[PDB]
Formats: sequence, structure tokens, C-alpha cells
Amino acid sequence: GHMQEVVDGLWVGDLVAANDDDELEKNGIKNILSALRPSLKFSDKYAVYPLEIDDSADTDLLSHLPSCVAWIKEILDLRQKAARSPDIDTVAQPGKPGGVLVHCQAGMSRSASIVAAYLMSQYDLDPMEAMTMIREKRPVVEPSATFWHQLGLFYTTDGKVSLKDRSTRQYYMER
Ligand code: VO4
Repeated sequence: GHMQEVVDGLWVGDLVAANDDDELEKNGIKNILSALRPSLKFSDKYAVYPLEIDDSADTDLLSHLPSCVAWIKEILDLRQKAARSPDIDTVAQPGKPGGVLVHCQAGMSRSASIVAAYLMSQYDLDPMEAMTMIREKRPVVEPSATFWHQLGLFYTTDGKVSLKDRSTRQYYMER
């Protein structure tokens, strides 16, 4: 498939998956975390978090990870009750009661890194443990080198991006 379910209600996938409304409906997905530039035009059937970032060696994903993690938590909590967090960027639409697909163009780097950050925060995993958990469902995932580094910074600071950490401050200084 073009998307795979990592844990209950949380999917990672590619550009094909984001456009396949049949598969999204069949799996009860009503939220899309869309990590792509330019942003796509989605139907209002979905709540969408447009993350306008590239998959480049100088892309800053770290600054957005607390917002991404909090948005996924907002959705999955709401989905369970059906059966705002100050961390969430205001461009993220209010979560709807259903699953969430996190996607980029290929479903390997931006999207897998965002899902890994969520798994690190939710299950107290380190980046490798998180990424292995995803890879066992979607074997092609492979963060870029800079995303692996940024996941390490996110791990160190317990998911609050703090520049009291030397390495995090250094990352932002070099940018
Ligand atoms: O389109 V993604 O390259 O960040 O797998």
C-alpha cells in the first residue's frame, strides 16, 4: 500500500495515499498532516495541517515537531472519546473524530520523521526504536541525515525544543 497503519488510527504514507479518497474513507481517516510544498487543496471533508516544508538538507523540521505531536494527540484523543494545546500551530485545522494520515511525497522522510517524533513522545522511545516500529509496517522509511539529527535533538530535550541544550542551540545557530 501507499499508506500503512503504525498504531491504531495513525497512518504514514505518500502523495498517492493523500489523494485516494476511497482508501481514506474505507479506513475512517478524517485528518491529514500534509508535509509538502506547495500545499495541496483538500476537500473540507478533512481537517488538514499543512506543513509547508521541503525534504532538504537545510530543512528545519525540529521547530514544528511539538506542534505536530500535539495535533496527532488531539486527533487520537478525540477519536477515542467518539468511540486547544498551546503547542499547536494555528494553521492546523481543528481535529475531526477519525484517523490521521501523515504524508509527504514519498512517505519516507518528512512523514516518517513526524510519526517517529509522536511515537518517541507517546511510548518513551529513542529515534531508532521509533523508526524501527514504523519500518516494521512501512519498510522503505528512511529519514534524511538532518532529520535523524533533529530527532536526536527532540529526544534530548524531552519534546520541548529548548536551547538550554547546547546541541539544539548549535543547530539553530548554524542555520
Ligand atoms: O516526500 V518525503 O521525501 O520527505 O519521503
